[PDB]
Amino acid sequence: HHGGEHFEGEKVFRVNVEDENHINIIRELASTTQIDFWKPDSVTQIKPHSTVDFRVKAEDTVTVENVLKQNELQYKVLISNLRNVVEAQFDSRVRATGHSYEKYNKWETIEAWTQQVATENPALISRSVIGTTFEGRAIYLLKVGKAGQNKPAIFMDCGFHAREWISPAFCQWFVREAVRTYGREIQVTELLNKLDFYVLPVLNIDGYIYTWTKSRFWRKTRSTHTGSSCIGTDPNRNFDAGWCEIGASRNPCDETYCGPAAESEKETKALADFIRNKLSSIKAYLTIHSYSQMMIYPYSYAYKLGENNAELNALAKATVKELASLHGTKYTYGPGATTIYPAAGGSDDWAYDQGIRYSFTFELRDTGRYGFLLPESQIRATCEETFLAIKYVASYVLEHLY
Ligand SMILES: [Zn+2]
Repeated sequence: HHGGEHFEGEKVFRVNVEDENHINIIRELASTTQIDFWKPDSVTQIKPHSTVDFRVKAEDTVTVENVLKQNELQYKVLISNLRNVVEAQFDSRVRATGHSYEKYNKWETIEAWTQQVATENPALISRSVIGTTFEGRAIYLLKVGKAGQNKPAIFMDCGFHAREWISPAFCQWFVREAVRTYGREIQVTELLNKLDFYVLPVLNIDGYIYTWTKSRFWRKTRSTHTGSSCIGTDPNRNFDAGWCEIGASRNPCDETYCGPAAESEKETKALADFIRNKLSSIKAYLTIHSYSQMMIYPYSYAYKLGENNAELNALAKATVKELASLHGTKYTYGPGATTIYPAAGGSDDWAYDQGIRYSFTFELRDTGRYGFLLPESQIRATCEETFLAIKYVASYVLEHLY
């Protein structure tokens, strides 16, 4: 069930690379066999002394593993039969149908939920449409907060990469906790009285739907071309921040295709347009991804740091400590170029270059045991600890307005 049958026999490997020859063996592998990179996003993003997580087709696992053995590369099999892990994602004990904050929800469900949560809490939540996807779906934005004059705002989005299902789940949990605890908990009451939070539960709606209907591991948008038969752009390489200069692909068929132009995707244009329009009120930009348990700040497109990088490092350090306090979960943090790898076109860098001084990417659980297939039974714990981190950051921003 749940499309797991399609992944029978597939495996996810973790390979250690220590030098360029190790990396060139994976590159050669990728060039002759169909490899779905999980972490990093692409062969061009692999560094010396790092690990690489990737999914292999059933008919190719022997080949891959024999290359790994022959070249005597250190590796492990993270997942030996992907079918079982795909099916085991759906392990909620929630007894009920329809939306749940402790299940992964289909888009029609999330869409109906955005309307229902706004109707039921009209003093704290309003919904708007900030644009339309390539396929024609309305892109909803929730504004969370008690009405006030000239309020500062925090912008938080989820669902850039279609297969990263824990990210939209987190955006929903945030709204859950806002509604559940406003007026009962003074910190949340003050945060929502003093700030607006714009929460975008799924940006890449077309891709998200696709992961439920046809291709669980799809990540890009679903835009087509009149010429190429390839589909989709990587939304987090599509922003106007050193656009496509490094760590992205110009080939429409690659998973890290930067698009035919900056802001070519209707979805990223809608986001960028909104932030341009609300620039004088937005004081922080937070973008939610998975997996690997990191908190990243600019810059990713370049080996340079912002004026306030020491501030960002201290705030990240304190935030990940707050996060760990609940369930012990360990995050790493730092500037993207050196913590992860240089890559252009990211919304976090773009936002920061627009003058939004607090800009962070969060990569949620886990660290590869399940990867994108993080079970429903971990949604609550993941979201609880993440919520502590977002509250910490928001409270900081309130003390450091500008
Ligand atoms: Zn992502």
